Amino acid sequence: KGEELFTGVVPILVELDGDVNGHKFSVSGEGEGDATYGKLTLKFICTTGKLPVPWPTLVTTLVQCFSRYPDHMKRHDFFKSAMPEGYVQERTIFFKDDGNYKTRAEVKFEGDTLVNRIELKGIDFKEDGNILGHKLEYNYNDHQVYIMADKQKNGIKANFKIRHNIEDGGVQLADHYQQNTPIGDGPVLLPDNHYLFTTSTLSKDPNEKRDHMVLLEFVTAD
Repeated sequence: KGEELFTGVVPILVELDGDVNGHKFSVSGEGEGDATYGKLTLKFICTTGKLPVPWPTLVTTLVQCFSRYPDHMKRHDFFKSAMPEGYVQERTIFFKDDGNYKTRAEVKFEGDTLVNRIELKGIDFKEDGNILGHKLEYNYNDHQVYIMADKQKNGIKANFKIRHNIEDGGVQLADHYQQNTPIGDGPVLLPDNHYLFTTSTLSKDPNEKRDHMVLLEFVTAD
């Protein structure tokens, strides 16, 4: 299917153009994903200077087509079946007591690479908030995601919460709203509702002088 394109190790390119309170920036990313394991290995550079926001606020925004699916729900795999043409992923991310992110992204094959391209627009942030002020720990608290089919739009929708640890205590709620629609016209499998479970570990490349983020991840559905 499109699922056939994920049977081996696939390389991933991630490119991000972003603007948060008029602070423009660019993130690029590359690595591999192996869906038989729901494994991702990826490194991100801010290619414009310093990242104007904490890295763990871009993890969600920076590939659910790599989740491992059981054989009994191979077919409820919308993400893989929209390949190679891909899908649009849109989100509104609400940071409690602060501004909000708006993102549009196209995940699609380009040659043999899985490409995730992102427009990120962020407005209304406080300049000494936990975000612009860089007051967030470099670690992640993942959260499951409930995938709901959207028959009208032919894709999926989901709303989940992510909790970011605040330096010195506390938690910064990030309210996620997400809809995906396919880009092609090729009949696409619409899933039954189901969960994506993710585990993310952030680290650093001791040799990398630019502002970066090393990301290892597993995601699996059930």
